[PDB]
Amino acid sequence: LGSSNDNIELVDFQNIMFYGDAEVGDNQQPFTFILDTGSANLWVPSVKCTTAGCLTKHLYDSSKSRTYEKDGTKVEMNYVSGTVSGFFSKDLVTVGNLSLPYKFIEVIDTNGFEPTYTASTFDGILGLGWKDLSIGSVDPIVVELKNQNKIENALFTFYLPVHDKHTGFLTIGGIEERFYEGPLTYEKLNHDLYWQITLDAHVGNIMLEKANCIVDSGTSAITVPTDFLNKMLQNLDVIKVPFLPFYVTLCNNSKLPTFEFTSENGKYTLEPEYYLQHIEDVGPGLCMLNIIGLDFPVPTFILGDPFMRKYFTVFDYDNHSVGIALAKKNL
Ligand SMILES: COc1cc(C(=O)N[C@@H](Cc2ccccc2)[C@@H](O)CN(CCC2CCC3OCOC3C2)C(=O)CCN2C(=O)c3ccccc3C2=O)cc(OC)c1OCc1ccccc1
Repeated sequence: LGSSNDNIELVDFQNIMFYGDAEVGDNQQPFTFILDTGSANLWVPSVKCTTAGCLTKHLYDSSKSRTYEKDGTKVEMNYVSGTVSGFFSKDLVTVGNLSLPYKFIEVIDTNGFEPTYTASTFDGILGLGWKDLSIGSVDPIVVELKNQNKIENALFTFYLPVHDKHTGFLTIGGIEERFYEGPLTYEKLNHDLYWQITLDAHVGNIMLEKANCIVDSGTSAITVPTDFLNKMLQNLDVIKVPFLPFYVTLCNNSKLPTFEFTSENGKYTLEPEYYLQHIEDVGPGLCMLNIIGLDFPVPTFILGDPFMRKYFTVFDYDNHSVGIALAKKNL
């Protein structure tokens, strides 16, 4: 009686991250998660974790869960911003109202994930990538839930919150018309690794054909190939190596370009107001260009939160693709 779909409310954290709650264990031990479409593993800190970081987080106690199932296989999870190690374990996992015996990593050592960990307010990370991207070859939860016949579509959507405007939602199971407007385009993945797609980029005169776009919820910014970044930054009001770093500019700079991503079936644009972090409290119309330079073997743009904040996105395991639509401003 309600939404046939599973909705998890999302809270924004300083416009750099947003969290969601899920539970682990027969007894429903609560946890704050960072929903990362950039990784494919789920881990929670253990009560056995004795590092400083862990003293402020919520901890999983297997001895309290009847459904706990020991595994003990040692594993080391590494991201771009750090590593965490622990051993595998299996226990009930409750995401929203869908529970399932899932296999996660129990973390006991987070000293290689600082100051990120301690500086952030989450307990663990819930990967949403593909199995080829995970450790121990674990099927994605959203996929599992499908095989276990708890949902009909191996898909989830993101309606990112907007710092100071509204909260967001992760929907597991189906697409809801209330989050977007305008057509809902679908782009195919070029690899069943990350939610990566191919698009043409256009800025000033700058153009990059068949660029690889990775859509990541765990990236506070938009990444761009370095060369692409500086050609872009020529003349525009912006220094190098600030006081709270990177690129800064008067939020009112009329020279700021609008990104253009076009495909065979869609055209998506990101205006300055979407990639500009504010810091006017440091200067009347002062802003933090939210664009990082990053080079991959082949031209790759990481469409992070700045993009997912403007555009509603659907991730489809069944039809291997990422759907994009104009996210509603307030529902
Ligand atoms: C929210 O903040 C950010 C968090 C993360 C940030 O750390 N984000 C990761 C999630 C996260 C969020 C908060 C705290 C910690 C970690 C994650 O989404 C990034 N990511 C996916 C896309 C990426 C991103 C960058 C890459 O370089 C090479 O391959 C990349 C894939 C990975 O870490 C992949 C890990 N990973 C691999 O690398 C890899 C290679 C081969 C097989 C399997 C894997 C695998 O599972 C990243 C940011 O962009 C760079 C942020 O903005 C800035 C930032 C960066 C460092 C410190 C602080 C702030």
